[PDB]
Amino acid sequence: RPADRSKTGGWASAAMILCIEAVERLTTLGIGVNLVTYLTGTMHLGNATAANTVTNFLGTSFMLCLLGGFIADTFLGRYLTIAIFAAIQATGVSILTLSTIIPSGIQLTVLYLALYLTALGTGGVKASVSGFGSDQFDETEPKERSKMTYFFNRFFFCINVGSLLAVTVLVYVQDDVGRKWGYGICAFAIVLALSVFLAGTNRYRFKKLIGSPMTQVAAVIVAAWRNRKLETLSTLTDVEEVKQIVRMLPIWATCILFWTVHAQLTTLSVAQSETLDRSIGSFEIPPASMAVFYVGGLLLTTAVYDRVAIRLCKKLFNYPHGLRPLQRIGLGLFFGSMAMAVAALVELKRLRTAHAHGFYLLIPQYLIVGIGEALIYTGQLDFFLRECPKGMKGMSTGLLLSTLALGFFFSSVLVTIVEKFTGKAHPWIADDLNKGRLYNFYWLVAVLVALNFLIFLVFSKWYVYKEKRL
Amino acid sequence: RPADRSKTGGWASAAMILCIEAVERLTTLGIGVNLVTYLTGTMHLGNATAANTVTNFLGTSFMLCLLGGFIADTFLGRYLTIAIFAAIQATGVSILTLSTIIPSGIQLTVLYLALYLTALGTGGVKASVSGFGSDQFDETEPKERSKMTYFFNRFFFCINVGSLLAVTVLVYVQDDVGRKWGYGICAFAIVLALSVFLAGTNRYRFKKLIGSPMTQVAAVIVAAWRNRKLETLSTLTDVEEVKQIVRMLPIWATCILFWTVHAQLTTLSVAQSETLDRSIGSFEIPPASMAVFYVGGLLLTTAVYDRVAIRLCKKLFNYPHGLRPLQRIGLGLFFGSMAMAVAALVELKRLRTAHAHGFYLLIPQYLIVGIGEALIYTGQLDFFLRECPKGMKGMSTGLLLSTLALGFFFSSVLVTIVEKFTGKAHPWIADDLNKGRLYNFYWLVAVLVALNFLIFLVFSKWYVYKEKRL
Repeated sequence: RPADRSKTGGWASAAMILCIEAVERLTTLGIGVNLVTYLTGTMHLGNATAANTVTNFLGTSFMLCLLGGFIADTFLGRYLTIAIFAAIQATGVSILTLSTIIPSGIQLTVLYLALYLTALGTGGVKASVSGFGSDQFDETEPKERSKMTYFFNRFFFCINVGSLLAVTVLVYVQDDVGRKWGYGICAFAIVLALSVFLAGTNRYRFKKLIGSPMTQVAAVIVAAWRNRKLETLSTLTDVEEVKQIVRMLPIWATCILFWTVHAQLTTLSVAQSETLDRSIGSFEIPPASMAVFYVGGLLLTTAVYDRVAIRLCKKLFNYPHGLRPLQRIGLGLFFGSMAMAVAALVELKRLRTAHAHGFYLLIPQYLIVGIGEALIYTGQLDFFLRECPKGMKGMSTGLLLSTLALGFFFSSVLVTIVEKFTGKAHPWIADDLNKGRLYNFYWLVAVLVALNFLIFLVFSKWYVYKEKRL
Repeated sequence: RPADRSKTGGWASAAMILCIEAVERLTTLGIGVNLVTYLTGTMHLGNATAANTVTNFLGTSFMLCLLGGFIADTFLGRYLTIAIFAAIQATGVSILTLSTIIPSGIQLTVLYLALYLTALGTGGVKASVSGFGSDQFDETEPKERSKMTYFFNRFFFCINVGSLLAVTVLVYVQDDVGRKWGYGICAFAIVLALSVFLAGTNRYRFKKLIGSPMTQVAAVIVAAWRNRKLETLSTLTDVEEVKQIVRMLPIWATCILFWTVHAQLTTLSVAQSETLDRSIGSFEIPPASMAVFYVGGLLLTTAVYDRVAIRLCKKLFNYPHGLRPLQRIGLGLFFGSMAMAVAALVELKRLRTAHAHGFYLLIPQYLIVGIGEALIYTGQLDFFLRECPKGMKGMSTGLLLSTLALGFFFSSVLVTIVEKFTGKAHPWIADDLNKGRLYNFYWLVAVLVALNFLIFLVFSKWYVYKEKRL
């Protein structure tokens, strides 16, 4: 409990903590990627009822992540938010596993809890583990930087294996073996990982910290309304700083429609998987398992771009990376409607065949999302790091999490928006995907994403003119 | 973090904390009381070899309890021990459940691990949860003592029902319904109880706690080997205070042999239970459910004594209670050998019936213990509260935990001797109780505990003259 010591505060901070972030990552795909598959046939819900029920949970997980970090900085440490919210998810996810053995009226009540209770733990844990595990940073770094910067890339490209496995074997363990084991190992994993984290409380050193903007932004919002009747250095610096965060808004709000096209891939693009040519020789591929094409698309787009950057930067002269501030976001938003347009065409080519009376077909759409996604996220991330004052740098990861969350809610609004305006004679998102006319749902989304990208393209122009004067 | 506040640190400290104590106990009985039952049939082991292992596990739960209490007091918080060691048994008691469902050589290493791992988590949590949950103490107790001493008496006779039920219904679910639910639910209880304990990390004030005697006892033991060549107030009082604790030893050691009769009751009498008249009409009674008669024995005796205390104290003039300082311990030891002899004479009355070719026969041996236990325990307890200074007061419970730990450990040693000193043509404890001549094993305990009683009486005659001479 006193102060720093080279022979105490160590690599356990690295090793024994991030295991929770790694388990939380195994969990969010392994569950979040599937779930609709479980709600469709195991719990028995309509195709337009499970996807809406899934987006809400995934979105909520990010909506929480915003508060998770804010709790961890502004109140009762970062070591507690890991301790409490790892435990909360173990309680949550262990109930989810008991929701696959005990026995809808008072079982959906039981499932909905464990689902949105896993998202509470998941949310608060993810927002603090990574930030706490990195507590391996000295003054000028006496040879720490070497092991630290390396360990994290020896962990980051390590959980990239465990992300592919989550979509591959964990799905297969749910779809073929049983949801008892599938969610069971996600639950045992977390108790085992939380127990070891708590045991290392010794080899870790906890540091004292405050969390803005939010606190500083709220104080300015108070000054606005309390001085409504009237219509020193803080006004000459701290208020002009807050106005700069309002400049991201159009770029921020336009990015929300990319996270809707990523949400269909998790839900609606799995109802198309299950209903088309499954078998490959003797054994088979699970429906959810098509996300390997999306996961691969990310991992390939990062690897290929990491080499194909200096080549782009040398041909067309730029400062650090291959023009990844604002052009990166746009490329991902162009690919965003492209996947939705490709999916619409892919639906017409085989549902029109079903009226006359499979695995290959969905691979492209899943990859077009994976390619555009690896750009937009690193475009979004490397935006307010380079385009926000250093007082609020890294304190605008919420500007990433608030893009996501709202993208899931924008999908769930859209799904319900076509549930009433097309129902019930011949709806798009039909209970029997073949009976209805689903492709028209992509004609609404692809179209929204295309026209959204057009306004984004006009926002960037009005930004390199209105924010290049500050 | 900062300082106490009446508007926060209250009943939440009493409720959310102590829920792990109820869970900790519930578990220890349901798991511990059975286990032999599992090992015998489920895991396929000899009756002399299963008992031996389980006494060491139990004995450990209490041996770890000695260490745990000290760990918490001498290093990094009590809260932290409750948090860490609740998570150790959460993991430890779930691998026991995965030991029931996944599948001897490898399956035993996994079991022993998971058992001895639970004993680790159980010892540390048991020793602290009570000590922390009771942090509702101010200077003159402004109406705290009223609600606090009411909550601790309300919570006491709540876990007495649970201890009843742990033997009654949790055993049914282990035997009849399959362990999986029995050992599984024991785990769900803790994961939940650990998250909820961490939910109230708000309404908790962590006091500036100090740990002893041990820290002082060790310094005196350290001073002996370095003052070998020599053959201000620390010698004039701390060493004088340390030598007074060695006076407990004769009696302290004598009690160990009661806890051996309580252990045989847990082990061998559960193998006798399963080989005798089960059928009680339509439904059947579980073998390990005989322990209800010992629980009743503890319960009924505590209820009966508290009412008939002033009556015995009036007829024979005494100060606070009806003569329970040392004389109480003699009563429990007399009852101690009374149960083994009754259990010996019971075997002759029906294992002789087996060779010539049942449920009520095992009811007295459990009652005689339970009665004798309620006297020897409070006797042992109210021993060093009055016969030790207020500096080491309550730091004499370690003498109680080392009576149990060594008492259950003594069974394994006892059996080990009698297994390797009688076999293998006609041994005492055998896989087939009808075959083996076990009746005399009970006479051996009955004799070693009868001797012990005579050894105790001699020691008590001196303890009222060699310690009263002060």
